[PDB]
Amino acid sequence: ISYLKKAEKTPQTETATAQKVVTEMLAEIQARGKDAVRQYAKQLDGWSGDIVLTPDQIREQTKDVPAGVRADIDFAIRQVTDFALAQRESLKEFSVELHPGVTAGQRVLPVNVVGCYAPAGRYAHIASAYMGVATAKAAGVKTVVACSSPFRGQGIHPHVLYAFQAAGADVIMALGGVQAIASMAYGLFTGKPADVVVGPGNKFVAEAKRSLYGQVGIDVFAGPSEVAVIADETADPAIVASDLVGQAEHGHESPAWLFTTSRDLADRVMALVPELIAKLPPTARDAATAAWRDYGEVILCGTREEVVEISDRYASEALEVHTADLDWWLANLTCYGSLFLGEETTVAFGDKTSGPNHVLPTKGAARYSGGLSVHKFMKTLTWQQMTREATRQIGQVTARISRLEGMEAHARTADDRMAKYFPNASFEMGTPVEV
Amino acid sequence: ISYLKKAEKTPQTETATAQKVVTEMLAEIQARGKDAVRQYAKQLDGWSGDIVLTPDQIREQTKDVPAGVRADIDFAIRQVTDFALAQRESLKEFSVELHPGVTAGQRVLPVNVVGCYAPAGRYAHIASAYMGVATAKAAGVKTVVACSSPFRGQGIHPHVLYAFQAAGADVIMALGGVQAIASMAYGLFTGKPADVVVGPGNKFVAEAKRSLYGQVGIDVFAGPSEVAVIADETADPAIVASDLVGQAEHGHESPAWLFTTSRDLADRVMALVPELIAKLPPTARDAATAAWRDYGEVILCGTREEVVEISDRYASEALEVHTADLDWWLANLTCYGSLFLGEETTVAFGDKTSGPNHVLPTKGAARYSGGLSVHKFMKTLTWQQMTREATRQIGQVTARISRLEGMEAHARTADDRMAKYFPNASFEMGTPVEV
Ligand SMILES: NC(=O)C1=CN([C@@H]2O[C@H](COP(=O)(O)OP(=O)(O)OC[C@H]3O[C@@H](n4cnc5c(N)ncnc54)[C@H](O)[C@@H]3O)[C@@H](O)[C@H]2O)C=CC1
Ligand SMILES: NC(=O)C1=CN([C@@H]2O[C@H](COP(=O)(O)OP(=O)(O)OC[C@H]3O[C@@H](n4cnc5c(N)ncnc54)[C@H](O)[C@@H]3O)[C@@H](O)[C@H]2O)C=CC1
Ligand SMILES: O=S(=O)(O)C[C@H](O)CO
Ligand SMILES: O=S(=O)(O)C[C@H](O)CO
Ligand SMILES: [Zn+2]
Ligand SMILES: [Zn+2]
Repeated sequence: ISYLKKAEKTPQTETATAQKVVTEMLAEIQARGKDAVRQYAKQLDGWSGDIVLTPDQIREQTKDVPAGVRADIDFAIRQVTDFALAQRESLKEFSVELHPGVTAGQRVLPVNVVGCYAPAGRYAHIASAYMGVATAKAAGVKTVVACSSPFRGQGIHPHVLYAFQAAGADVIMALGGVQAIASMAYGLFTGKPADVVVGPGNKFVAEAKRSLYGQVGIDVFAGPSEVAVIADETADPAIVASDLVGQAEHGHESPAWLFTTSRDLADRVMALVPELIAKLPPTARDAATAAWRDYGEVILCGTREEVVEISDRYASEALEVHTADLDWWLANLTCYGSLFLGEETTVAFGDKTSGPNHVLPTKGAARYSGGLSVHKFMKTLTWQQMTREATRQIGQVTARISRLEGMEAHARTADDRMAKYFPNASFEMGTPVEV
Repeated sequence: ISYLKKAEKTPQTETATAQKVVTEMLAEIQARGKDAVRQYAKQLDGWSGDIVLTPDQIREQTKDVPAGVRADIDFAIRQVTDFALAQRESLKEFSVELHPGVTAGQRVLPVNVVGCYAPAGRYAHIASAYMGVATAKAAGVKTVVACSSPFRGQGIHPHVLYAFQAAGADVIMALGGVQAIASMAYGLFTGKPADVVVGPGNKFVAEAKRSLYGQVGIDVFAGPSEVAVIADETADPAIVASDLVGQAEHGHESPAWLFTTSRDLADRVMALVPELIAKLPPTARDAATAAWRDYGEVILCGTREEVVEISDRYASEALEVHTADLDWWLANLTCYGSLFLGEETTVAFGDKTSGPNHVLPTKGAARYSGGLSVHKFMKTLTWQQMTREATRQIGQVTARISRLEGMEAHARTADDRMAKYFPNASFEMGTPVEV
C-alpha cells in the first residue's frame, strides 16, 4: 500500500471552525429566537424579505419555469419516489410468540413533521430539494417544512422552489445555513417543530444538524461531498478522472480518492485530473483546483483485499467500482454511503435521477449509517402482551433479577401480580432489598 | 383535560447541568486522552485499578456466581436474543429495476465495533448488560466492547460481569459515566474505536452519547427512566400504583405519568402511591419520594381520543395500557418507546426478561426513534448498476439538471459517457456553464 498522492487536509481539518461558529449561532438563536434568525439572514445572506413563502409567492416565483425543466425534475422525482417506496416495503411489521403466552411485535410508524434543507451557495441544489421532500412523502409523513438559502443575492432559486413544491412540501421558507436548521428544529416561523431534520450542506449546516440531534432526529451527517473510485487495469483513466473532478467541483473541502491496483491507471489519472480541471469554467475550476490539491488522494494497493481494507477505512460517501468481477466487490465492501458498480453508472447520475438518495454520510459516518431514506422517517417501536400463565415464569424471573440489582419496587410489581393472579402459588421471588 | 397532579420538574429541567458537565469532561478527554479518563475514574468513582479486565480477572470475579442466578440471566438472554433475531428478519435486502437497465438495491450490513454501557450507581443494571451485548451479537457485530461503572467499592458488579460475558462481550472495562462513553467512542485502552455506542444511563451518560453523535452512531437518547400508564374504569388502582412506583424508584429525576378517563381510578392511585413509597427500603424510598413529588403527573381526560393526544405529546419511554379494547389503542397510539398492552405484562417484565429491548427513548425522543434494537447496528446502504442503454435517458437528464444547478463538471461525466457509449447520438445535454 503506497500513497501516490497524499492530501494536506481531510474532512476533519475544518471541524473546529465549524463547531465554533455553530456553538455561537445556536446560543444566540436559543436565547433570541426569531429575531436572531432574521438578523443572521440579513447579515449572512443579505435577506430582509419575508421568510415563510405564501402560496402566491411560490406560484409567482415559479410561473416562468419552462415545461422541459419541469419534465426533467418530475422524472427525477418519480425515480426517487419509486426507489423510496421499494425501501419502505423492505421493513415490515410483525408479531411473534416468545415464552408461551408472551406475544411481542414491532410497529413501524412515520414521524409527524419533517424539516428538509436544500443547500444553495456556490450552486443551487435542485436535486437535494426533491431528495428530502419526495422521500418524506414516500414515507407517509404528514407535514414537510422545506428551506433553501437565498441564492446569488436573491431569493430561493426558482428551480429549487419548483422541486420542493412538486415533491409535496407543505411549507417553504427562504432560509439558509445554521439559522435554517435551527428554525426547523425549533419550529420558528411555522409553529411546527420538526421531529426529524434532514438534508445536505456545508460544514456549518452539517455541524448544526449534528449539534441539534436529540432536540430532533436526523438522517445523517451529510457535509461537503466526497467520492472514491476503486479501479483495476480494465478501468478507463479518462472516465475515472472525469468522475473525480465531477465531485471535486462541489467546493474547496471536497475530497476525491482513487484506490487502485494499477500504477499505470493511477499515473494516467494523476496527469488527466489537473488537465480536466483547467478546462472547467471559473467557479468550478476554483473549487476543484483547491479540492484536488488539498484533499485529493491516490493509493496504490497490491491486492483486492488491501483495496477493500483501505476503502472500508475511508468509508466514502460515494464509491464507484470500475473493475472486473463486480459481484466480489458488492459482496466484500462494507463501508460506503452509496455504491456505483461498473463504469456505466456514475455519482452524478445518483446525484440527480438514478433513484437512490444522494443525501449521504460524510467524514466517516458511513461506518455506522447509510444515507437519507424512508428508514430515517420510520420509527420501529415494540409492543407486548401476556397471558396470566406467562407471568408465572416472567414474574418470578423479573422479581429475582430486580432484587439482585437492588430494585425492590420493580420486584413488587411482579409480587403484586403473582399474589393477584395466583394467590396459592409460592415461588422464590428473591430476598427483599433492605438498604 | 385536567391535571389532578402537576409536576414542578420535567425531563428538560436538568438539561443545563448535564450539558455543562459533559462539555467540560469531553474537552478534557479530547485534550488529555487516557490520563483524563484515569483521573475521572479515580475522582468520580474512587477507582484506581486496571480498566480493561483480563480473562483471568473475569473468571475470578464471576467464579462464585450461583447456578440459580446464571439460569435466570441465561433465560433472559434467550428471550432478548429470540426477539432480536425476529427483528433482524424484519429488515430485508432487495434489488429492483427502476428506469429500464437501471438496477438498484439495498444492502443491510452490521457495523464492525459496538460499545455497550451498562449503568451502575444507585442500582447495578444487570439486565442492561445483556440488553446491549446480546442484541449486538444477534445483529452479527464481530467486536463488542462493554463498560460498566465500578459499583460499591469493587469493580464491575459480578452479576453485570456475568451478563456481559454470557451475552458474548469481547472486551470488558471497569469504567463509568461520561468517561466510559468517551473511551468507547475514541477507542481508548482497547485501540478499537466504536462505530456505534449504545446503552442507558443518568443525564450525563445520555448527554455524552448525544454530544458524541457523529464521531459514533448511537441507539437513542436513553436517560432517566420514564413510565406512563393509560387506564380506564376497568383498571386496578393497586396495580397501576405499584407500576408507577416501580419506575419512580429509579431516581429523583424519573417521571411517572397517569393518563385516565376515570376519576375514581385517579383518586385511589394518588392516595396509594405515597403509601407504597413509604413501605420501600431507604434507597428506593428516597428516589421515589422526590421523583413522584417533583416529576409525577396525573391527567384526567374525557375521551380516548384526548388520552391518545396527550400520550402522543408526552411520548413516554414506556407505556402501559390498562383498558378495554386493546386493539384500538395499538392502532391509534403513535409516540412511545415500548408498549405494554393489558395488565398482565408490566414495564419491570420488559426491563428484565420479556424479550423486547428495555433501552428506550426518553425526553421526547420517542417522537423520532424506537429503542435499542438490531436495527441500530444494521446499516442500510444502496447500490446500483446500469446498462449502457440506461445512460441515454439517465445521462441526458443528469447533464441538464446539473447545468441548471451550475454544476458543469457533473454534467461532463454524463457528456463523456454519451460520447464514449453513443458517439452518434444527439441529445440536449444543456447549455454549458460559463461562470
Ligand atoms: N453529503 C451530501 O449528501 C451532500 C453534500 N453537499 C454539500 O453541500 C455543500 C453546499 O455548500 P454551500 O454552497 O455553501 O451551501 P449551503 O446551503 O450549505 O450554505 C449556505 C448557507 O451557509 C451560510 N454560511 C456560509 N458560510 C458561513 C459562515 N462562515 N458562517 C455562517 N454561516 C455561513 C450562508 O449564509 C447560507 O445561509 C457543499 O459542500 C456540497 O458538497 C451537497 C449535496 C449533497
Ligand atoms: N432509558 C433507559 O432505557 C434506561 C434508563 N436507565 C436510567 O439510567 C440511570 C442510571 O443512573 P446511575 O445509577 O447514576 O448510573 P450511571 O452508570 O448512569 O452513572 C454512574 C456514573 O456516572 C458518574 N456520575 C454521576 N454523577 C456525576 C456527576 N455529577 N458528574 C460526572 N459524572 C457523574 C459516576 O461517577 C459514574 O461514573 C437511571 O436514571 C435509570 O433510570 C436505566 C436503565 C434503562
Ligand atoms: O450534486 S448533488 O448536490 O446533487 C449531491 C452530491 O453530489 C452528493 O454529495
Ligand atoms: O429497570 S431497568 O434498569 O432494567 C430498565 C428501565 O426501566 C428502562 O428505562
Ligand atoms: Zn455531486
Ligand atoms: Zn426499570
